[PDB]
Amino acid sequence: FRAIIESPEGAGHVGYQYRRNTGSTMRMVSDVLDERVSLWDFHCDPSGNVIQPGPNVDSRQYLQAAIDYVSSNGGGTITIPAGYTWYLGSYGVGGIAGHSGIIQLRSNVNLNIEGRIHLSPFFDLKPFQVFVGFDNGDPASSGNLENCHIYGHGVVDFGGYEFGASSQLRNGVAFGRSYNCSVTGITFQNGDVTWAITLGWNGYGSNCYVRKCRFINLVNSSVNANHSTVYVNCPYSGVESCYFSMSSSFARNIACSVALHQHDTFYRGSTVNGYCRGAYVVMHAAEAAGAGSYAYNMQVENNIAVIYGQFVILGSDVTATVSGHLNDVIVSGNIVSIGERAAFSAPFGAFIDIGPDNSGASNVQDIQRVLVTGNSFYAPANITDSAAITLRANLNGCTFIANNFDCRYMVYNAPGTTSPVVQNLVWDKSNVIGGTHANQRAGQNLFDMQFASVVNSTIEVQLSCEDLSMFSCILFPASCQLSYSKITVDSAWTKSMSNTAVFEGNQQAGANVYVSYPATVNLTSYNTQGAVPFFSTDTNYAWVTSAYSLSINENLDFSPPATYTNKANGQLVGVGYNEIGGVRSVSVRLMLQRQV
Amino acid sequence: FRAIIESPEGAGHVGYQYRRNTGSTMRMVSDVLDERVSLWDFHCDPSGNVIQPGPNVDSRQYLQAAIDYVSSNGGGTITIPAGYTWYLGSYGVGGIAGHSGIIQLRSNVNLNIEGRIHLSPFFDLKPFQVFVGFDNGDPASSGNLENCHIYGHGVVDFGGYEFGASSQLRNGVAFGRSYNCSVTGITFQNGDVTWAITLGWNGYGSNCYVRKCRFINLVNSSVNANHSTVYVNCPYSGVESCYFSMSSSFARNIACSVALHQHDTFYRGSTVNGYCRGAYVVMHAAEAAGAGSYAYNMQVENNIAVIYGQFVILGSDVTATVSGHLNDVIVSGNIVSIGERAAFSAPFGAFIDIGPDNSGASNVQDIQRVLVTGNSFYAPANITDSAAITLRANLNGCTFIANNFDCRYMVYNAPGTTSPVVQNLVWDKSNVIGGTHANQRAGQNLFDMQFASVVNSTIEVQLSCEDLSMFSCILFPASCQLSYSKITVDSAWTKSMSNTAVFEGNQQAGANVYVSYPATVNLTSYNTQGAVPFFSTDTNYAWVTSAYSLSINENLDFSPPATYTNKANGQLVGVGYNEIGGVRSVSVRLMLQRQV
Amino acid sequence: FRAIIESPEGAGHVGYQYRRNTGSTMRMVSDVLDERVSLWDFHCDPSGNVIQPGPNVDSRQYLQAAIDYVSSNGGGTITIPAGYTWYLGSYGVGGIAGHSGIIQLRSNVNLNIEGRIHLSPFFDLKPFQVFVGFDNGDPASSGNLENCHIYGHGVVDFGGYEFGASSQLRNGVAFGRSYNCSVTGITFQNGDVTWAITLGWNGYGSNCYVRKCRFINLVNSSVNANHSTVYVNCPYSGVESCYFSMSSSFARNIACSVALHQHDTFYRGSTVNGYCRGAYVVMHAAEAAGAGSYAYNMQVENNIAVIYGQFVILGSDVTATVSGHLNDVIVSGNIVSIGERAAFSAPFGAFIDIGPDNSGASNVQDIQRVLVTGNSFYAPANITDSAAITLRANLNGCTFIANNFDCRYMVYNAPGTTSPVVQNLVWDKSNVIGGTHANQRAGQNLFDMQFASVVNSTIEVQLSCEDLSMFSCILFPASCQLSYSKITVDSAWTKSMSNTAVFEGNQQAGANVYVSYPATVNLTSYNTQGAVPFFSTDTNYAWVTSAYSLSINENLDFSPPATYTNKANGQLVGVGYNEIGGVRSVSVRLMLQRQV
Ligand SMILES: CC(=O)N[C@@H]1[C@@H](O[C@H]2O[C@H](CO)[C@H](O[C@H]3O[C@H](CO[C@@H]4O[C@@H](C)[C@H](O)[C@@H](O)[C@H]4O)[C@@H](O)[C@H](O)[C@H]3O)[C@H](O[C@@H]3O[C@H](CO)[C@@H](O)[C@H](O)[C@H]3NC(C)=O)[C@H]2O)[C@H](O)[C@@H](CO[C@H]2O[C@H](CO)[C@@H](O)[C@H](O)[C@H]2O)O[C@@H]1O
Ligand SMILES: CC(=O)N[C@@H]1[C@@H](O[C@H]2O[C@H](CO)[C@H](O[C@H]3O[C@H](CO[C@@H]4O[C@@H](C)[C@H](O)[C@@H](O)[C@H]4O)[C@@H](O)[C@H](O)[C@H]3O)[C@H](O[C@@H]3O[C@H](CO)[C@@H](O)[C@H](O)[C@H]3NC(C)=O)[C@H]2O)[C@H](O)[C@@H](CO[C@H]2O[C@H](CO)[C@@H](O)[C@H](O)[C@H]2O)O[C@@H]1O
Ligand SMILES: CC(=O)N[C@@H]1[C@@H](O[C@H]2O[C@H](CO)[C@H](O[C@H]3O[C@H](CO[C@@H]4O[C@@H](C)[C@H](O)[C@@H](O)[C@H]4O)[C@@H](O)[C@H](O)[C@H]3O)[C@H](O[C@@H]3O[C@H](CO)[C@@H](O)[C@H](O)[C@H]3NC(C)=O)[C@H]2O)[C@H](O)[C@@H](CO[C@H]2O[C@H](CO)[C@@H](O)[C@H](O)[C@H]2O)O[C@@H]1O
Ligand code: NA
Ligand code: NA
Ligand code: NA
Ligand code: NA
Ligand code: NA
Ligand code: NA
Ligand code: NA
Ligand code: NA
Ligand code: NA
Repeated sequence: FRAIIESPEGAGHVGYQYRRNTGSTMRMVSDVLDERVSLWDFHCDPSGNVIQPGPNVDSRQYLQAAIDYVSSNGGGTITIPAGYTWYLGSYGVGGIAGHSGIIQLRSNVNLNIEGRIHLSPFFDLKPFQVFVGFDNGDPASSGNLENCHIYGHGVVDFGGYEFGASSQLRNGVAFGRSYNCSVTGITFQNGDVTWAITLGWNGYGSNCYVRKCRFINLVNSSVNANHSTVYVNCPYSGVESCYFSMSSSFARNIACSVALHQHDTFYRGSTVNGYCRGAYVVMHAAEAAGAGSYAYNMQVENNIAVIYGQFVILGSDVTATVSGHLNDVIVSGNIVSIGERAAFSAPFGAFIDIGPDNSGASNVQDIQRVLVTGNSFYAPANITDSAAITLRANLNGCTFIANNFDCRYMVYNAPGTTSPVVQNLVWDKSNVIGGTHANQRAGQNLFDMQFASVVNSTIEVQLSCEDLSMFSCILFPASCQLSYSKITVDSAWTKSMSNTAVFEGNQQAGANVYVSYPATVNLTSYNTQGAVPFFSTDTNYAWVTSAYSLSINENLDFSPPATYTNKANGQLVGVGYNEIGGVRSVSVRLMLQRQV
Repeated sequence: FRAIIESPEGAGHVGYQYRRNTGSTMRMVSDVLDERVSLWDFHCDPSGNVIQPGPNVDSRQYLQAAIDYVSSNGGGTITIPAGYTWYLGSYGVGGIAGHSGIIQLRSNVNLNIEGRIHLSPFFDLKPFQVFVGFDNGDPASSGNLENCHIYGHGVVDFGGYEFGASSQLRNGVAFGRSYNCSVTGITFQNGDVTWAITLGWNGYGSNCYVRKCRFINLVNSSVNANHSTVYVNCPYSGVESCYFSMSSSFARNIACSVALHQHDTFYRGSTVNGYCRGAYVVMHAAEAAGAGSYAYNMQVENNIAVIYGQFVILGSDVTATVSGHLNDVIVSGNIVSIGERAAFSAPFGAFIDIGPDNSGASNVQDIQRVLVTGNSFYAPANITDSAAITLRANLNGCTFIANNFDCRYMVYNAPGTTSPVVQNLVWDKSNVIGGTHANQRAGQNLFDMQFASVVNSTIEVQLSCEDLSMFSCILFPASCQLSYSKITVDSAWTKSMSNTAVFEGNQQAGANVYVSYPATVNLTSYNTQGAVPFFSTDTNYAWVTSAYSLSINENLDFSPPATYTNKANGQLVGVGYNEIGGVRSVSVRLMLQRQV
Repeated sequence: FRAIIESPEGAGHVGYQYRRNTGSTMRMVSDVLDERVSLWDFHCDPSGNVIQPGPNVDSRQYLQAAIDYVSSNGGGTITIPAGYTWYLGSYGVGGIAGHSGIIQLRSNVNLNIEGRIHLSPFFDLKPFQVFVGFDNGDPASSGNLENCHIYGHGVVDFGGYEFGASSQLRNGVAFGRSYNCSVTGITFQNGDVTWAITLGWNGYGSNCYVRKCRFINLVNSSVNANHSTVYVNCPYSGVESCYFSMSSSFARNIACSVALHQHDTFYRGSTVNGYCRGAYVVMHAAEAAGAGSYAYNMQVENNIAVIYGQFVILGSDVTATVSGHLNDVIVSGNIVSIGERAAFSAPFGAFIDIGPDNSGASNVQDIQRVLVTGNSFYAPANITDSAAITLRANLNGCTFIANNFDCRYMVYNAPGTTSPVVQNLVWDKSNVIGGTHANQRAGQNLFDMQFASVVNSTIEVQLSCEDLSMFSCILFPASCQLSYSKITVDSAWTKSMSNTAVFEGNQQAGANVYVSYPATVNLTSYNTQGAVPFFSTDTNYAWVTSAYSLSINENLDFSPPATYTNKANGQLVGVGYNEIGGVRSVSVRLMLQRQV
């Protein structure tokens, strides 16, 4: 009996009944201890003696044994104990080897990480993916991972090691073909990695989430090719209430916080500092196998960001046999700013970017039905390369309502570069244009419409302070066709502007172009006393349907017309009044109108 | 001693002190084991031998015994262990029998559901409510449930069974008269039920929440009368970050995700697919006992939905002695679409519905102070039955600002049906009207104002692309009174429209009606050389306060007036200019204005 | 052996191996029990006998011993057991004595509070801070607190005791110089305290959060000087999904729910009832040591509130050597109302308040780049003291877009009081002005511009119903300079108003002032048959650039001009038409325009 009690079966001979309740099960101590499980239950030598974790101990085989066994019982939760640092020091074997995997995750087996998990220097200058849910080196032949949750107050520490080569990949958690999986509460820190977490595989997966996690200093070298902290590659999945911070210069050029790459995905309530980019919202044709060729129901809401490049990047692209499409997107409630930096020292600053594909093509995209509403954007006055939207690829629709944009440009694309075909671009009058860049805009157009064509578009410009440095409020080059569109410039703060709207190809004359903007016009009257016509000197107003005075009349003896219409020769004409006769000659500020 | 150790009191004789700390309590093993409790502690036969759960074992009495005992100690948390499926196979007894209850919940007794709970076929074709917090068959005589939380990674599975009769009710969790209760993390799946979760009873309760839950395939038959996944029937309560999915055809006609039925309630950050409806926002007079007759502070925000009927349904109604009122509502940040379906194949598609009461009455409602802002809505081009608002019952106010609506109608009600009395309907110019249904609108009015009367309303129509198929942008039948209102149609994309605004009863002439819209007008001048009047042929403009040209003047020898006013006979008149004399006759596009 | 087994080392001699797995560690029962720890492990007398908690037992020394020991092992989580009330009855010692501290928190030592913690009457009429993370009486010489989380379903109860003197301070949790600390799930209730929770110290700290907590009845006496439930005094920190309720009259005058006092902080998704105020958003120069002199990236979103004073209060101030600045703020998606109360019975009601510093100074502030969008506000019709913004101190910018404000005033400041210098105030036309206070506004200006000066501002007034009781829609006193601004009053619902816009100093004549508003004007014509001038009687229109008719013409024999311009003497002039000659005399409603 003494022998049995001191044996490993001893707890199995000591009886227990809950709180001495005579209606409760007559159990043994071992039964109650078996209700939980920790790493300590597997972290032992071949004789069963516990092994203490530390920098000179590789915990990997023990944690895999724990996961393997619990999986064999239908699942449960393994605790990684608090107050210890558990090091990993070798690669895993089998199906995760193809993924440079360390630990293989299994279905229904959760990890409650309370302590620290820390990579040993075996991993310096090597690729690695710490937790992998694929069960095959080829993801197309992998089984699924289901019902796998990682959570707790603990930490995954990537050891600070730099990438050995740019072509290497590194990851924290790759759930794989993942269904009902999640990461909650965990701090990922101190590395040079490609991603911290990836959800799904090429549309396969569902109901995967990252919640209340922290991501700190996960890019550190010039070798790192590219970084996105969370890649969402399955539908009905998202990121909420997370914290992302980088301190490295390289992060300001390469790093993005989130990628939303399948339908019904979201990014909410998070804070970002030190990153190049906020979120990619993309349908890659090459990723369309699991959930279709459309990314729709995409939501970026209520985030706080300090970035160096672009906040939201929209895109879609094609392969030889698949075409990707992006539609039904909402971007709302975000507060974003470009951090302090020299002009042109990072990727062009933007709130929205319509980005060309990975080969630079601008003619592959199918992006439409996007709503950008209720956001703030700010860039410091020196940052020339800052825009509400950089529209660099073909666009089939994007709607802006009730935003506050305070940056160098409202709409921009570089001349000479891409020539996007633009449809259904809507810039409502409720967008407020800030004044930070007033006086900085010599030679520049606030809306610089450097496109192949614009159709079914609305641009309602409203200033809220003067900026007499800008060349124009909106400019269309002669190469940009314009049709079935509405372009207006409100008069407030424009009285002293040389140019307000500029149509280099006289595109405002098109049959279905609706415009209005201020202009200075010289007029001369006939000499008749009484009601008397006034006519413009210049003859470039054949497109004008009506015009009206924006100027006071300093004269007593006459008044020019309050309103005007045109004539076939392109003059403006209206009826004023000569109290006394005489030829009159005046220069008036007019609101020019066409079909509005 | 050997006997005592092997007895159920054995753990009570084995000493323990935490980590060998000499300052810690000298306890016994049983004391430490007593700090937790699981189903295994009650899942035993009359001799105390543990019983293994399975399809042929009814776990119900054991789980009730666990809850009853823990309740007797002031509460705690019972674990339902992972790696096992616990079946329920009989009805509960006592106060929950009136509710077809299975398990009775008790105050301060939480359930950590890590495994699976699964209904046995005893329940096929029968009513049931799995967890019930009432303690009496009559809810009015029930005590309260307080401080009861259900949480974990586990599952409640309803066994797939169909309803036996439409009059039956089925539920997952009915908290009852519930205060500080919640469901977090749980998957509810595989059933034909009326609700998954209900919070509160007729306004009694507070601080009840459903967070991070999943609801999958909970309608499956033509017998199911009606389904709402979560019914919120107490104040200061809500639903956040949940996932709702249905696959059944019947769900597209009957199922709603949430009901917000008391004040200070919310529905946020959730994803919905396959449902008829998103949320009811309602004050039923019949439910007003616990928290008053007003539903106020109602919040529907930041959700993602694919539905087949209506996204938000507003209503209030009366009983013989109580009148319900709905006010102070916000609907914001939602991205919603009607899924692919034939026209008229499901309940009329809508973003907002003002719905008649359960007996079809449209004259009982008191709905006001509602803000609908910053939302997107889309319906495919074939879905005739799609509207930004179906306004089908009396409305005392609703405000639309900065939404993007892309569907067949903006405002609709069916003619010949209800004749709502409308007050304080505000449709701000910042609402963007999409183009998906361009060319589909033969015979139809984009704003079809099929009401008894409209007062204190604003409709500012702005198109963003052409749709020459529509009969009009806005139409008032002669039966609809219109007063103290503002109705405008912006000219952009309207030059080729036959009709823009239509007032079948000439209602735009009312003393306090403020309007503007485009119209084509034929004019003829006098023959005088010089300043010369032009007059409309037609005499239906006695209501016009001013008009101005929307057309160019192709003539050299004359120009028509830029602006016009009227005369008592209903002609328009203005002063143009004949360079050379002659009677002139022109057809001009004008902006007609009344008091604006 | 019997002796060893019954000794406190007995569990250390009973062997265990997990689930009889021969690959698992050969452990002892004590090893597995040592994986968790509770208060019971320290709640014992000097002989090691457990002590039962209760009203006559002071648990403080035992809980401190638990925290101290766990800290010595690198941390972990202590459970405060369910089903017991643990009383605290004495002050702590050492570094927390300076803070009237009870329990000292330590790094990596979490508290899972499942039971109740309750203050004994030793604390009646005394100061106290229940949990303190400082380790020194002087916060400047304190070390940090890191990785400390308090969570669970339990309760902190402040015993109901009133403050003994107004100068006393009371707190629930002061994390101190706190990094990665949080409170989740806890109910704080039944007290008279200054704060429930404070995060950070004068900018020192990071990543501190309060989530899913309840705060109930935490002010109860006239002695309580001031209350803010959560004070956020470190960056990258915030409050989400919490519930705040007060019932005391004194709370309606003194209590605020949240203070956001450092950069990158947030307040989201919460419900508030019974409070004076919703949130302070402030940069105090005196708090700028840890994170700089700027509060930026401040977010108040998606909250529900019933308050008695002001929802959001903006401010910044200076010390002898530091100047505080507030910028980049977003207030969005909130639904707020002033509760039922007499006019002037609580602090002036407001959605936004621009508040003077604690000494009443209005000339110290630097507040700019604020966006207020997509909110609802309501105040009952009797509450004279209700405003969308009380602008009481110097303002460098604030933007309003697409809100719904339903209260007495839109913009207000009291005359004779402060004279703020105002820049970059933007009130977009998409703001909807409700009608609740129609007929209540005798003697009052809806926008009462009681400022020293206004520059670079926009006010676009749009009514949605009539209120002929108001003196004016917008009024500038002669003492208020106005320049480089845009002020418009839409005509809808204004035909019967005596005054629309009022410029007591004729400020609308300034060179860069852009205005438009309705006015009644008397005109007289010359007697000439045919085209004939009409001139205003009055000569106060030298500022007018154009005007147009808002009235119909009831005459057959003539028509007045549709449009007008001015003359140097300040008359208006335009060209009408006399079919028959005669001097005409008419009174017309005109839209007066200046540079628009
Ligand atoms: C870091 C990042 O995510 N960057 C975005 C771009 O992603 C693209 O480049 C990445 C570079 O790291 C990835 O490619 C790399 O990894 C591939 C996947 O690894 C293989 O498969 C894994 C399952 C195994 O575990 C690995 O062992 C390995 O076998 C690899 O095939 C590539 O060769 C390599 O360079 C990224 O790849 C995706 O990764 C996710 C996450 O792991 C995975 O779920 C997907 O299966 C995988 N996709 C593909 C197609 O392989 C790859 O997509 C991203 O393209 C870009 C988007 O913006 C651009 O394109 C837009 C749309 O046209 C346009 O609007 C915009 O302007 C463009 O800039 O954004 C980041 O740069
Ligand atoms: C499924 C659903 O919720 N549908 C909404 C309508 O709800 C109404 O019908 C339901 C049909 O299932 C419920 O009625 C049924 O259940 C009743 C309650 O069961 C009793 O009481 C429970 C406490 C016991 O546990 C049970 O054992 C039983 O005794 C029953 O009395 C009815 O006879 C039965 O048909 C639903 O009832 C409510 O249920 C909640 C949740 O359990 C409960 O808290 C309430 O006490 C109970 N209320 C009442 C009054 O009994 C009942 O409300 C809903 O009416 C509709 C709203 O839209 C319509 O009305 C709007 C306002 O006028 C109008 O704008 C809109 O256009 C209309 O369509 O929405 C769903 O259909
Ligand atoms: C209750 C509250 O928070 N009210 C807001 C005002 O806060 C200011 O008054 C408070 C009154 O309770 C605090 O001052 C009191 O407490 C001080 C701190 O206690 C000391 O330090 C602690 C660390 C120790 O633990 C204590 O033992 C003690 O030694 C004390 O020095 C003061 O003497 C005392 O009256 C509040 O103080 C802050 O408290 C936080 C939280 O604990 C702490 O982190 C900070 O270090 C501490 N700050 C300072 C400067 O001491 C003090 O700030 C608040 O000022 C007001 C803001 O609105 C006004 O000002 C705006 C900007 O100009 C203006 O826009 C607006 O119109 C104004 O009304 O809001 C609440 O009233
Ligand atoms: Na690979
Ligand atoms: Na859109
Ligand atoms: Na072109
Ligand atoms: Na019943
Ligand atoms: Na409203
Ligand atoms: Na009628
Ligand atoms: Na102190
Ligand atoms: Na702003
Ligand atoms: Na002044």
